[PDB]
Amino acid sequence: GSHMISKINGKLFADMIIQGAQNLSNNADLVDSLNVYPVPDGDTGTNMNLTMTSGREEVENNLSKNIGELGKTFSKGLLMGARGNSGVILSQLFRGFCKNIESESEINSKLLAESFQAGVETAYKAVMKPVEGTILTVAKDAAQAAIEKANNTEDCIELMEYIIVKANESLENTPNLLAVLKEVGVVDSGGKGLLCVYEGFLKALKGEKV
Ligand SMILES: Nc1ncnc2c1ncn2[C@@H]1O[C@H](COP(=O)(O)O)[C@@H](O)[C@H]1O
Ligand SMILES: [Mg+2]
Ligand SMILES: [Mg+2]
Ligand SMILES: [Mg+2]
Repeated sequence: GSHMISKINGKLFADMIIQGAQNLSNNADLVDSLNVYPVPDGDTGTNMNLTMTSGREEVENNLSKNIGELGKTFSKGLLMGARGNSGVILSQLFRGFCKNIESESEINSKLLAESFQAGVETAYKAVMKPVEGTILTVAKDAAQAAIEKANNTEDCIELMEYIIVKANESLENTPNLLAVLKEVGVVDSGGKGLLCVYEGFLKALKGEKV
């Protein structure tokens, strides 16, 4: 090819973390305005923004080209600053993601998809009473799409684009699973914040800045 991404090293992953955190920060007020579940306290964007900034600050201060070591730095940053339901779940999604790659220097598209799925498994186990129509649902559907696409797609850019398309479809379907979302007329705020991070991931894979 030419401008495709076959492997993601530690600096590329740091770029996805930085641009994902920056895109979430740029949309934090919108994600806040959507927060009606479980308590309508309008803080999901702030909670996820503060959680991801903790991971972002750790990464920016301890860069590595070894993705497994970078992932440890990122994971610890999120886990020691996780705020609210959404930040806790976000830190657990990426705890499982980063644990899956801890011994790797770089990962390919199939390991990337597997890592999204590993994060979903970690997060569902961490939440005592998981509820559908939420950030868990969006993460689960995005991981299912990643795994299906990666078996025939070596380009991590094309994979991330497909992940985003199907995560968007899952997010738009969250009101059909969670009554309060349909009754108020909004998608899930936690899932919207997660999509904001995933869109930053794609920007970084394309060598772009948010
Ligand atoms: N029991 C649960 N299962 C799955 N997701 C949840 C649960 N409780 C809260 N959430 C997510 O957390 C978001 C709100 O986070 P926060 O405003 O930080 O409490 C919701 O929109 C959901 O996506
Ligand atoms: Mg609050
Ligand atoms: Mg809230
Ligand atoms: Mg480019």
